[PDB]
Amino acid sequence: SDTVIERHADTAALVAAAGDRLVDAISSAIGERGQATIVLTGGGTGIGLLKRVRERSGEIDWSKVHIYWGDERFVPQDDDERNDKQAREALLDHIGIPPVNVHAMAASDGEFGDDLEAAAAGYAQLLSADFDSSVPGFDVHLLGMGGEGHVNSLFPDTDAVRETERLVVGVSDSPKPPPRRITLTLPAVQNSREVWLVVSGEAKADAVAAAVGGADPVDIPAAGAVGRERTVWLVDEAAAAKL
Ligand SMILES: [Cl-]
Ligand SMILES: [Cl-]
Ligand SMILES: [Cu+2]
Ligand SMILES: [Cu+2]
Ligand SMILES: [Cu+2]
Ligand SMILES: [Cu+2]
Ligand SMILES: [Cu+2]
Ligand SMILES: [Cu+2]
Ligand SMILES: [Cu+2]
Ligand SMILES: [Cu+2]
Ligand SMILES: [Cu+2]
Ligand SMILES: [Cu+2]
Ligand SMILES: [Cu+2]
Ligand SMILES: [Cu+2]
Ligand SMILES: [Cu+2]
Ligand SMILES: [Cu+2]
Ligand SMILES: [Cu+]
Repeated sequence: SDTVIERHADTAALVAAAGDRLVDAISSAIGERGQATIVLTGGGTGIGLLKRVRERSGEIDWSKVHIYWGDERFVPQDDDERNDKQAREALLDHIGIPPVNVHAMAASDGEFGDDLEAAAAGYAQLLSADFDSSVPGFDVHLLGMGGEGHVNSLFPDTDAVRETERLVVGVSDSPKPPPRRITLTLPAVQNSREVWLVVSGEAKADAVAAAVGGADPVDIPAAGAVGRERTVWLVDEAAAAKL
C-alpha cells in the first residue's frame, strides 16, 4: 500500500486542501463505481474540512454517496459533543443527501438505551451489511489524530486498539471526555481503499513521526490506520516538523 504525505502551511490551508481533495475523491469514486462510501471523523480539522466540501457541494450527486462515522460520543442525540450533529451543521444539512444514505452511530438516549455494548454491536452489524455489499467496504475513511496517536476512539495500549475480530466496539473509559464512545476498530479502518489522516499542530508532530515510521499500532493507533490502496497524511508544517 502506497503512502502519501502532503504538507501545507497551516491549519487553514490544510483544511481547505483536505476538503478539496475529498470532493475530488468522491467524484472519482462515483465515476469509477457509480457510488462513493465515505467515513467521517470529528474534531476541529475533521469538521473544518467538511465546511470546505460544502463550498463545492454542487459538484457531487449526493444520492450516490453513503456516509458512515469512524467514532461517536455516546451521549444524548442533541448534545453538542456529537460528531453526527457537528457534521450535519457543517455539511450534511446543506446537501441533497437522502437521509437513508447517512448512517449515524447510536446516541445514549436512542434505541439501545444507555447500553454501549449493544449500540456498538448494532453499528457492527450495519458494517457487516455494508461489507456484504462492497469490497473494500469504504472508499475513504477520514481520521483526526491525537497527540498520543489515537484515531477514532482507539487509544494507545488499550483492549479497543488490540481488537482484531470485531468491527466496532464500545469504549467506556476514554482518557479524554466524554468517557463513553462507539468506535470502528483497526480491522474496519483497514477495509478502506484509502485512509486519510488530517493532522495540524506542534503537539501532534511526535505522533505523526512515530506513525509514519511504522510504529506498532497498539502503541500508536494511527500506525495501523492504513488503506488497501493508499494511506494519505494531510499535515501542516507544525505537525510535519519531526519527519
Ligand atoms: Cl448548539
Ligand atoms: Cl454491559
Ligand atoms: Cu497547500
Ligand atoms: Cu495561513
Ligand atoms: Cu481539487
Ligand atoms: Cu435534550
Ligand atoms: Cu455538551
Ligand atoms: Cu459540550
Ligand atoms: Cu454550532
Ligand atoms: Cu446551507
Ligand atoms: Cu437502527
Ligand atoms: Cu450492555
Ligand atoms: Cu478521538
Ligand atoms: Cu483486557
Ligand atoms: Cu516532543
Ligand atoms: Cu514554513
Ligand atoms: Cu448508506
